[PDB]
Amino acid sequence: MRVIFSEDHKLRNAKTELYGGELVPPFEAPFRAEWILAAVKEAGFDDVVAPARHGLETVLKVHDAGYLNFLETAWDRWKAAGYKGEAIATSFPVRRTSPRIPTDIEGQIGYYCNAAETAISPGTWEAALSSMASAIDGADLIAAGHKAAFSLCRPPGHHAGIDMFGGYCFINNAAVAAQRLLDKGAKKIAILDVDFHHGNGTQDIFYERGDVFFASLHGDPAEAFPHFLGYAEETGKGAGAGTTANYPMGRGTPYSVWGEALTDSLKRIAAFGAEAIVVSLGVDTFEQDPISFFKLTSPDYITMGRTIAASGVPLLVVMEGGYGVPEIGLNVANVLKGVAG
Amino acid sequence: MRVIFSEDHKLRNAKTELYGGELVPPFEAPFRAEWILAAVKEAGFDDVVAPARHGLETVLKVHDAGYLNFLETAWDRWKAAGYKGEAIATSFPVRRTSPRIPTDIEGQIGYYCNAAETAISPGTWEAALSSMASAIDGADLIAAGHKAAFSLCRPPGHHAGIDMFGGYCFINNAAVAAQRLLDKGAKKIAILDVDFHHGNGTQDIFYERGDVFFASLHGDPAEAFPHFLGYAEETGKGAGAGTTANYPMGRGTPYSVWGEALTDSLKRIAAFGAEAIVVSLGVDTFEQDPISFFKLTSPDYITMGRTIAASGVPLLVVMEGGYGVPEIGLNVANVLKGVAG
Ligand SMILES: NCCCNCCCCCC(O)(O)C(F)(F)F
Ligand SMILES: NCCCNCCCCCC(O)(O)C(F)(F)F
Ligand SMILES: [K+]
Ligand SMILES: [K+]
Ligand code: NA
Ligand code: NA
Ligand SMILES: [Zn+2]
Ligand SMILES: [Zn+2]
Repeated sequence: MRVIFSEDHKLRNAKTELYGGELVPPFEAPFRAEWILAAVKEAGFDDVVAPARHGLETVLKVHDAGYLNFLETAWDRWKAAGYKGEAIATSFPVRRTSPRIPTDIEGQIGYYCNAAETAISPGTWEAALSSMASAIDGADLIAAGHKAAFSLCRPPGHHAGIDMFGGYCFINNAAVAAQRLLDKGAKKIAILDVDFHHGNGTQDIFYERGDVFFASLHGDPAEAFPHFLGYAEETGKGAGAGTTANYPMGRGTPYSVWGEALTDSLKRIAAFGAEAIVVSLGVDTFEQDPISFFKLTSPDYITMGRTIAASGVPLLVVMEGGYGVPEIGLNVANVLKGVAG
Repeated sequence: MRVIFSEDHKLRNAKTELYGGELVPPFEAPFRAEWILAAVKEAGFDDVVAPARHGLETVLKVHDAGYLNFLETAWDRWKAAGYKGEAIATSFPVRRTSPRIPTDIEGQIGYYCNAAETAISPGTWEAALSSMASAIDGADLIAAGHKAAFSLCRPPGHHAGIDMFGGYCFINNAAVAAQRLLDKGAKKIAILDVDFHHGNGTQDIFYERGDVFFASLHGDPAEAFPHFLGYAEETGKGAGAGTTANYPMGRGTPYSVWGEALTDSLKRIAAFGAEAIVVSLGVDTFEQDPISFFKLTSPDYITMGRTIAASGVPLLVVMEGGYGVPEIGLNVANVLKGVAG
């Protein structure tokens, strides 16, 4: 398959992340892309191509325009306000707040944020657009008839909702890819989110839409980030009724249990009639992952890729999370081996 | 008038505040209380007494029990979870989230928080209870017939809502005082919030209650913290219809304009028939305040106190904000001079 990857991911090189009450170097840092790219090449996936640039036509169909305008100028406005650190939200529109949008940068950064650990830094918008472009070009390969492709997205995307950034995400790459496939002629698309964390952003985008089915396997939100979405009872509303399937799982979950949820999610997707599946691939389900509590082993990733590809419909694999250890590369490459085998 | 003050405020001595993307020493620091106490004594208000301790009977009528239980153990749980900094929320229940309460400390601190600049530190709960006690004893003096009293509360209270902390606030001292006056026999009480910031916490507590009228003068939430409440259109709901009056004002507002809103707020309170007024007094309206944009001068505080006391109804003055310079003490003492003169 083709691997789509932009060196412009490096424009997102934030100095800080709010973690454990401290400002520390971020878990989601450029070395992740370096390690993943090297490992996929080592596994024989060396058809690596930069994405063509894209404008906003596709992304405007999944994200709010005000939100995207906010991301475009957030850094400039923060710096102009005289703040000395990176741009980090403080006040949030929580229970029983006004729905009004503030006008100043501090109010707006909170309005448009779901998670304060994520700082906006110079280059973030440009990096996010390059990552979106990798997802779009991946989608275009699937629309053109390829049965597999890998979009090596960074920054990741699945915590970005209709109008909010957080969890290291700004533009929901998988959502944009799904939209691109619909725009190219698909009538029904699924997104299968196997990252350890719930894709709350993706769920938000498609919750009331019947053209996209969203399935997520993830740490129970009662005790895992993102904390406020991802319960099994959330199945969709309005036109999207019955098109969200959440599989929350608990501490220590191994493949023998996680794979049963995978099987079920694929049954759901097949019954929905997806013409293609966008896989939001995080490898933070790994037993060594520093911020996560599942216990998948490196061989399990091959099984996972094979099982998802046995759906018999085309796959776009879109990179999400997976942290800390160089094995993040091996684990992603193993999913691709399972898909390609 | 009696000044009620607890030395246990010092148990809240947090090391960090998230401001401008940095962790800096908090603005809401123990020295504020020292500066204020010294200035009130200097102005002749030297009848200073410690509050009697109180349990939870009054506060349970204005704050949610789960919220108070959370505050009682938050620090211990944060430390037990292995985090190295103070306890600072990251993920928040913002637009289109599940209403469910997480079980873990990271989920719960976000569930129960409206603003991430405020860290929970060891001693915070104990300090908050002492500050609440000062408000309760102040209220009891008014209930017993005194026409004025000053509760030198620290930490402050007016950003704490039914089930949320933030803005340096944990227990809404003014709300507890109002409830105490109702419990002692009043049928109608007003809270007049003259701190620069909107009392979003106080508004939340009484929004659907007809027994308390809430008026606030504050920086416009379109461009001032707390950003997500405080618009003039918010007038109450259900049983509380017509009992919230917000007076948002803009950059550079001087007393000649601010005092017009004060006059109107007092006219509203009089028409409501308040039997006493709890004044949420912050002096961050001062022209030198480091985080605020109003332009009151020190003499204006005497005018303010005189005008509020000309209501002819008993006042409990409850300390809120005011930062940076020892003149916060002069400014508070000047309000008391206007009340007592
Ligand atoms: N104590 C737990 C702290 C959790 N902090 C935020 C973790 C964000 C994870 C992001 C991701 O892996 O889901 C993505 F795919 F988006 F990259
Ligand atoms: N760039 C603006 C940063 C604002 N940060 C939070 C300010 C909280 C003010 C607290 C207060 O003064 O309203 C209280 F009365 F509660 F103490
Ligand atoms: K997931
Ligand atoms: K106010
Ligand atoms: Na849907
Ligand atoms: Na009310
Ligand atoms: Zn993840
Ligand atoms: Zn204030």
